[PDB]
Amino acid sequence: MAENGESSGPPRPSRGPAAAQGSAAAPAEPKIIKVTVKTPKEKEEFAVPENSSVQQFKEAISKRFKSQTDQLVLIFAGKILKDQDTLIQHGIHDGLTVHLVIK
Repeated sequence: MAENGESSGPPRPSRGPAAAQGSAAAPAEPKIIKVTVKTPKEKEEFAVPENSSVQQFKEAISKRFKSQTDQLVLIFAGKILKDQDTLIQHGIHDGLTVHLVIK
């Protein structure tokens, strides 16, 4: 992105225009799994694409819920519903309940 200074010239290769595609019949597995997150206020469920990482969902509650992000984590049966694993990969199979805590 920017880093502190950059004394690197042009690389050997050169990525240019190609068939990146993106607007031509392209689904994304809308298996929106339901995730019930408990916060210090009430119980609110969230919708997320079955193929999403916690890093994205983690920033979702911070902006919408307005509380935290780094320390913000979810306690699923003792485990840590966080970036360490994938919410759709174990934290939520199709509607699970987890406690929210900021450590």
